[PDB]
Amino acid sequence: VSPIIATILLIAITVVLAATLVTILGGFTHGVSNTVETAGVTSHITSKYIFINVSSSSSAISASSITITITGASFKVTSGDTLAEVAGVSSTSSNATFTGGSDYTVPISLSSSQTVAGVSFELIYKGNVIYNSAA
Amino acid sequence: VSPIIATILLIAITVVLAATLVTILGGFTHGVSNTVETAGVTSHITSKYIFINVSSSSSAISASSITITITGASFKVTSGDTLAEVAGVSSTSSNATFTGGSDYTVPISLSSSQTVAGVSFELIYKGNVIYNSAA
Amino acid sequence: VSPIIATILLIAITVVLAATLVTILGGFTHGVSNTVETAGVTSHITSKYIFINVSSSSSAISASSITITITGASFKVTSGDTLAEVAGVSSTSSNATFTGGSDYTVPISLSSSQTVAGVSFELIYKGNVIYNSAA
Amino acid sequence: VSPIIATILLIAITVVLAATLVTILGGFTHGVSNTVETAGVTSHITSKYIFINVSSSSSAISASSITITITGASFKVTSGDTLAEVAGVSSTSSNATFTGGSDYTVPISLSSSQTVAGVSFELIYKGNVIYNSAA
Ligand SMILES: *[C@@H]1O[C@H](CO)[C@H](O)[C@H](O[C@@H]2O[C@H](CO)[C@@H](O[C@@H]3O[C@H](CS(=O)(=O)O)[C@H](O)[C@H](O[C@H]4O[C@H](CO[C@H]5O[C@H](CO)[C@@H](O)[C@H](O)[C@@H]5O)[C@@H](O)[C@H](O[C@H]5O[C@H](CO)[C@@H](O)[C@H](O)[C@@H]5O)[C@@H]4O)[C@H]3O[C@@H]3O[C@H]([C@H](O)CO)[C@H](O)[C@H](O)[C@H]3O)[C@H](O)[C@H]2O)[C@H]1O
Ligand SMILES: *[C@@H]1O[C@H](CO)[C@H](O)[C@H](O[C@@H]2O[C@H](CO)[C@@H](O[C@@H]3O[C@H](CS(=O)(=O)O)[C@H](O)[C@H](O[C@H]4O[C@H](CO[C@H]5O[C@H](CO)[C@@H](O)[C@H](O)[C@@H]5O)[C@@H](O)[C@H](O[C@H]5O[C@H](CO)[C@@H](O)[C@H](O)[C@@H]5O)[C@@H]4O)[C@H]3O[C@@H]3O[C@H]([C@H](O)CO)[C@H](O)[C@H](O)[C@H]3O)[C@H](O)[C@H]2O)[C@H]1O
Ligand SMILES: *[C@@H]1O[C@H](CO)[C@H](O)[C@H](O[C@@H]2O[C@H](CO)[C@@H](O[C@@H]3O[C@H](CS(=O)(=O)O)[C@H](O)[C@H](O[C@H]4O[C@H](CO[C@H]5O[C@H](CO)[C@@H](O)[C@H](O)[C@@H]5O)[C@@H](O)[C@H](O[C@H]5O[C@H](CO)[C@@H](O)[C@H](O)[C@@H]5O)[C@@H]4O)[C@H]3O[C@@H]3O[C@H]([C@H](O)CO)[C@H](O)[C@H](O)[C@H]3O)[C@H](O)[C@H]2O)[C@H]1O
Ligand SMILES: *[C@@H]1O[C@H](CO)[C@H](O)[C@H](O[C@@H]2O[C@H](CO)[C@@H](O[C@@H]3O[C@H](CS(=O)(=O)O)[C@H](O)[C@H](O[C@H]4O[C@H](CO[C@H]5O[C@H](CO)[C@@H](O)[C@H](O)[C@@H]5O)[C@@H](O)[C@H](O[C@H]5O[C@H](CO)[C@@H](O)[C@H](O)[C@@H]5O)[C@@H]4O)[C@H]3O[C@@H]3O[C@H]([C@H](O)CO)[C@H](O)[C@H](O)[C@H]3O)[C@H](O)[C@H]2O)[C@H]1O
Repeated sequence: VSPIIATILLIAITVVLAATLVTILGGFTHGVSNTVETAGVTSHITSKYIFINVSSSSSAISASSITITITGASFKVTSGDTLAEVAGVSSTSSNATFTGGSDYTVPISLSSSQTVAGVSFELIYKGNVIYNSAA
Repeated sequence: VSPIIATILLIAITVVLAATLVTILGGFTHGVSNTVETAGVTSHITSKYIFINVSSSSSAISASSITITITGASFKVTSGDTLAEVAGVSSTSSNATFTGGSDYTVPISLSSSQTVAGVSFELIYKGNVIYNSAA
Repeated sequence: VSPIIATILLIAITVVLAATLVTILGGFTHGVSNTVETAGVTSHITSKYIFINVSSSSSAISASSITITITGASFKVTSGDTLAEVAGVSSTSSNATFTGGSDYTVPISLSSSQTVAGVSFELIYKGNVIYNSAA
Repeated sequence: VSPIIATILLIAITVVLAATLVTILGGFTHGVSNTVETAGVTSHITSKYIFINVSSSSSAISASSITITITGASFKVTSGDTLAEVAGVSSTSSNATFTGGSDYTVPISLSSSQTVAGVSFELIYKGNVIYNSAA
């Protein structure tokens, strides 16, 4: 009798270990994707505007998917921080897509202590910095 | 009579062995998880401040989850040693999340014998070193 | 008596499981081989002929092992689709081996609607495309 | 009586099988180690001498741990075949360690039929070839 019953108990234990292992593996098999992007970007800064002109990019991406951050100044548009939003890009505009041939104008404001030589900005896509004016 | 009674005793013993084995296995089936993280980090050190600028990361993580340690100097903030805490990160601040585009300034103090060339620091997340200024 | 007999039955069952497992593994341990090839190839297309000139290759291979496919035109030789066959390569010919210094001429025919600008072709070896005129 | 006695016999058999298995495993769990080495080496050969100049190495190793073999010629030193030995390296010599900046001169002899164009040699460390003059 007993060697067969002991075998049935060990099969029952084996299934629970396998089910446990499957939940451990689930912590590895997610959140990996191709996030690399690369663009030819040029820029000019003034007391009122930042100009951004794109010459080429690795892929064509929406101007709403790009986040812009700034230091030494402030945006004149206050709703948020996507490139499409601060640049005033309408959905019909040519500049709705970030690719070679797209140009943007961002309006900015300086305090009494701030100066043009102190201003810099960065463009971020999928958590990677794709441009930095102070490089 | 006796061969059946001996069989009943062996079943009773078998259950206690199986119950014992289950408690042995419990020492293996815990504390395994995916703790790997990887970031593009750059840094500059001065007699008053450490600057830390992040360009990309493997995942988006809270600045309170990262621990910072220092040698050759001391922090001007004394409450603890999380990155959010020593850098003075408010909960509304852009720099509340550690990702590309996040920048931090940490204020520090040197003794009469300490010098800038002697200072170094490390960032630790889930018990792994993710950055070391002296690498 | 019975604990020994139960043990003999469990050995008999164990052998059949092991024999079963061996037949499962046989579905993995076949059909893996090094099929990569790479060649410097140049080509010119006309209303009557395709010219193919080889400058180098990763290995020396038989012209009968290479398959050619065409669109926008048709071959003047109708027996099949190996490179040796459609190019009229005799077994004594220098061009029997695909390597640097081997040249081939393939004769072709166009319909009333087909034109030279529409023609393209590919070379295939061991199920991989090694050249494509429209790349 | 008998089901308990049969159980005691099966425990005695189980221990001998486990002890047998332990001796099988001992044939796998030995003789695995990191034996890889890699060096920038340059060499020049003449009718009387081989010159060997080292520019870099993966690790710093003793010149007595390296074995040299030769064809088309013979060594003027006859005691053995370690690099330190045939090159006449004293224990105080700079060239006692194989690293960037170490240079060696090995004296050789040719027969009436042998010629400089026929000579070649190899350096061997832990059973791997680390340099071969005829590569
Ligand atoms: C992506 O693609 C899109 C689409 O192609 C854009 O090209 C985007 O780049 C943006 O382009 C816009 C348009 O040029 C830029 O916005 C302008 O900034 C200029 C200053 S500039 O020096 O001339 O170059 C102007 O301020 C312009 O606005 C005009 O409108 C102002 C407000 O007028 C509005 O309201 C009145 C009622 O009060 C209405 O009657 C009127 O119809 C209009 O709706 C005027 O004040 C302004 O006059 C003066 O402006 C400046 C001083 O600020 C001065 O320098 C000028 O010489 C001029 O004398 C001018 O007439 C801005 O355009 C937007 O206009 C809207 C308005 O709602 C109409 O849509 C807003 O009200 C803002 O005024 C402004 O956003 C933008 O900066 C670029 O990013 C590409 O990136
Ligand atoms: C993450 O994101 C967050 C949010 O964006 C941060 O950006 C963080 O980086 C931190 O930024 C802060 C803010 O800049 C840094 O803190 C400052 O260090 C500077 C020195 S610096 O050379 O100017 O760059 C200043 O010390 C600044 O403080 C100011 O406040 C001091 C104290 O004033 C306070 O108390 C008085 C009453 O005594 C109040 O009236 C006043 O309103 C204020 O509450 C001033 O002494 C100081 O003057 C002088 O300071 C230095 C000398 O130390 C000198 O170099 C300057 O030129 C100036 O003459 C200045 O006015 C610091 O900011 C914090 O201020 C708080 C205060 O409670 C207000 O919140 C503290 O009291 C500390 O003073 C200080 O923490 C910080 O180092 C960065 O980590 C990103 O990582
Ligand atoms: C790999 O290596 C091999 C070996 O080196 C090859 O080099 C291969 O490349 C191939 O080369 C051959 C040989 O050049 C190419 O085939 C020829 O195409 C030309 C046209 S071209 O403009 O001159 O360049 C010719 O058509 C040539 O054929 C000749 O033969 C024709 C038929 O004659 C045969 O039959 C008669 C009986 O009717 C016999 O008397 C005769 O001896 C022969 O057996 C002739 O019609 C032809 O005359 C005219 O041809 C063309 C018009 O089509 C015209 O442009 C010419 O100016 C000329 O006036 C010419 O005399 C082709 O060669 C092959 O010949 C065989 C024949 O059986 C002998 O072997 C076939 O009958 C075909 O005619 C033809 O396949 C080939 O295209 C290349 O792939 C390398 O890749
Ligand atoms: C690692 O690091 C070590 C330490 O730095 C070495 O540098 C090693 O490289 C070796 O260097 C040695 C030293 O240079 C090389 O050995 C020499 O080969 C030269 C030939 S060469 O063309 O000049 O370059 C010499 O043969 C030299 O020997 C001299 O000694 C000979 C023997 O003299 C000995 O015995 C007499 C008694 O008979 C004593 O009086 C004397 O003091 C000495 O002990 C001489 O014959 C020789 O004269 C002529 O030699 C050659 C012809 O063979 C000729 O070309 C010359 O122009 C010269 O006229 C010369 O004076 C070799 O050095 C070693 O000397 C020992 C001796 O015991 C002293 O230690 C041996 O007897 C051998 O003679 C010889 O091994 C070696 O080849 C390099 O590997 C780095 O790899």
